[PDB]
Amino acid sequence: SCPKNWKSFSSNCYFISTESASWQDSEKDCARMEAHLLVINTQEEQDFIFQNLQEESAYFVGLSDPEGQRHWQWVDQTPYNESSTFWHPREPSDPNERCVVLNFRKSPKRWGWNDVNCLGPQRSVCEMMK
Ligand SMILES: CC(=O)N[C@H]1[C@H](O[C@H]2[C@@H](O)[C@H](O)[C@@H](CO)O[C@@H]2O)O[C@H](CO)[C@@H](O)[C@@H]1O
Ligand SMILES: [Ca+2]
Ligand SMILES: [Ca+2]
Repeated sequence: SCPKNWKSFSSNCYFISTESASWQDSEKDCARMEAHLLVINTQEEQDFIFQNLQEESAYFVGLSDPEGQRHWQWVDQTPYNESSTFWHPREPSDPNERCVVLNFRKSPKRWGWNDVNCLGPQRSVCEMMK
């Protein structure tokens, strides 16, 4: 049973942020609640998260590229398989955008990933293992 104000899925719990913070301060805050930033593992997990996000907002996810070499890593250290990614067309787009967000686009309407800046505050998704 997930806590108050935490969406439930499979055997895990998810918190969709309303406040904004940098990628590191987002992972810092997920850790304070004994969780990590979201780590998309299956197609079903991703679609469940999209159903609870605001199309007008971007959401930080535990996927980053620290050195800027497009070496993507998950916070929970699990392997990255590009074929199971939800990158928008044109994305990733810039070596200096080192952190992945879930964002919605209007033409055409599509949920997907986008590498954006890490310091610029955004919303985030914490994933807690129950
Ligand atoms: C349209 C879009 O995704 N805007 C987001 C914006 O994006 C940058 C850049 O990261 C994208 O690769 C390109 C794609 O055209 O658009 C912009 O130049 O980043 C913002 C945060 O940095 C998001 O809030 C916007 O949603
Ligand atoms: Ca997960
Ligand atoms: Ca981008």
